[PDB]
Amino acid sequence: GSDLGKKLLEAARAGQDDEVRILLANGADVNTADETGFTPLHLAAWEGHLGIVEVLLKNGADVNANDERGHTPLHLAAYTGHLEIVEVLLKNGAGVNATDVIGTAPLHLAAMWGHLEIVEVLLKNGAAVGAQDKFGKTPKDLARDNGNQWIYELLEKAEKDLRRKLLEAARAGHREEVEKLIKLGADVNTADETGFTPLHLAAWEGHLGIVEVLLKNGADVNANDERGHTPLHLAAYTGHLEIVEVLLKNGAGVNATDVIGTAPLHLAAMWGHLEIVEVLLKNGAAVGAQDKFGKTPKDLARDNGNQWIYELLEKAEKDLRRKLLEAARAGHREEVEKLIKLGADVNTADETGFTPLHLAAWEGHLGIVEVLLKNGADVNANDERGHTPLHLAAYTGHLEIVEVLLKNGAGVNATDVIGTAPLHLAAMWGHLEIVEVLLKNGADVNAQDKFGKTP
Repeated sequence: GSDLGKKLLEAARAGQDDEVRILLANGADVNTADETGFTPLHLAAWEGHLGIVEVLLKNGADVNANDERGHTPLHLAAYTGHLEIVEVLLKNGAGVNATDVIGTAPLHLAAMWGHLEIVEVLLKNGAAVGAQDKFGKTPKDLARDNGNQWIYELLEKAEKDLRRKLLEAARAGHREEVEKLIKLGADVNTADETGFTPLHLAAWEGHLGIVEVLLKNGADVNANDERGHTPLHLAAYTGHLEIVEVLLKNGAGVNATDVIGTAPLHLAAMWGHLEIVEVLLKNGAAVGAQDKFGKTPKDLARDNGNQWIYELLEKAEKDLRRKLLEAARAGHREEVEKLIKLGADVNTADETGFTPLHLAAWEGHLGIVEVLLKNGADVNANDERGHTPLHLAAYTGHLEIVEVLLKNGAGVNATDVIGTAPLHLAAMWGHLEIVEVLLKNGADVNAQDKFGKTP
């Protein structure tokens, strides 16, 4: 009606206190808006009229009114530097961490215009120092660009304060304080003198909730201290099973080794945490890893009188050797490589004495053979029957599988239990393409077995 708002808006700019009182007394809406979004409170704070701001707030002026660009009155007071106005807006519930379209907060503007006292007030009321506009600049960064050095140290100190409160909030178990400190801008990946991060502390003290918040906020799941331990190391040492499962679920390295060479599976086996040994094993933990002292988790379980873990690891090893043997016959090269990494013993032997290299040579899986040699398979191995992989490759008739064996040092005149040699076997089956190969390495033609026969 009669655009009393506009007349209330223009009065707010000029500073006509009495006009504001009367206009409001005649029903003039307190929260009228410009075409750009400016309200009487915006303009009152923008121009710098403390009194009008106060009266507007009495009559119900929207303290957190956003315009077309998201600027709130606290921004405009922070921008122009009206300390007194700023305190009133905060006193009436202003949004200290309100962000505009650029992500700009009041603290950004205070830092960019050298308004030291405003910065203090914004901090006192819970300003987020970690705030970062769309251009990636924090208020601390803006304090540098504009040469306001005294604001810089203040923000830098506030940063460190948050960091300290976070390390002690994590250790103590204050899941609520952590949430706040993070919301204020606390760096989740900060570390102390030894290198412990909040995640190290939360995991060590057994605070699952805190661990969940940290990882939920970008905490480095594989951070490490000076000693090389990671959060998963500490969790296995102490025995917090659920924390172990949460760390593994969020990408924790299951085979990380500390400075001594110790892995999480070592610690769990050393301190009798069976249910954690199972989960580590279930999550790709390697059984063959040895610390610099030369010990494997199976040994540590034996030394510390944890037979149930010793039996579990002796089993996991036995199962690992067997899965390797079957993978060798089936020709599943992908599975074999996967099994070597977990710690599969390539020199394992079955009842007769066959090794993965025998099975690959017999079944004719050239691909499997090559992989086995790359990880230290006894090329000259010998089972109970007296045969070597060269015997089986000549028996069956896989030419290239023989050449690969001969390259890696295969005894050409190896004698079995009755004295047969690969040249004998390559003759009966008539693998003519193979016999020429055996002779290139000087295959004894005078070879006499227990029968006295000769190829």
